[PDB]
Amino acid sequence: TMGNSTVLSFCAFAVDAAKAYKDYLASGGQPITNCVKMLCTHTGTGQAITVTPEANMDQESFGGASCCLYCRCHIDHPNPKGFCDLKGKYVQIPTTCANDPVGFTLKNTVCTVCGMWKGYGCSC
Ligand SMILES: [Cl-]
Ligand SMILES: [Cl-]
Ligand SMILES: [Cl-]
Ligand SMILES: [Zn+2]
Ligand SMILES: [Zn+2]
Repeated sequence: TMGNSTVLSFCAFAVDAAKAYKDYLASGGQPITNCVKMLCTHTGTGQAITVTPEANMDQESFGGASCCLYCRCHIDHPNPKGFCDLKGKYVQIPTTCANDPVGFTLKNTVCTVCGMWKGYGCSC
């Protein structure tokens, strides 16, 4: 199976890093590991991205930058500001997806209404 530095290098130098990691995952590749898991009560709000850990009973909380493909690849973030929504914050990941937090944040979107991940916690 492939190791973290090899996966990250391959994606970092690709012209589309996100597509590289998604295509790697779809081929059965081993997810990036060593994301920073938090110890927390699991009685939090369940919001997706928060100032302190907010996992509910169905989620795990992680340090945000460790779960961000662009931070882990040390590359610019996609947007004219290059701003990262995860760095410095805590991200809640459904526990069924906690084996691949980088893939989860890459693939998913936060509901602008309820603040939870669309398709998972969001009940809108
Ligand atoms: Cl490696
Ligand atoms: Cl450990
Ligand atoms: Cl969720
Ligand atoms: Zn980032
Ligand atoms: Zn919602």
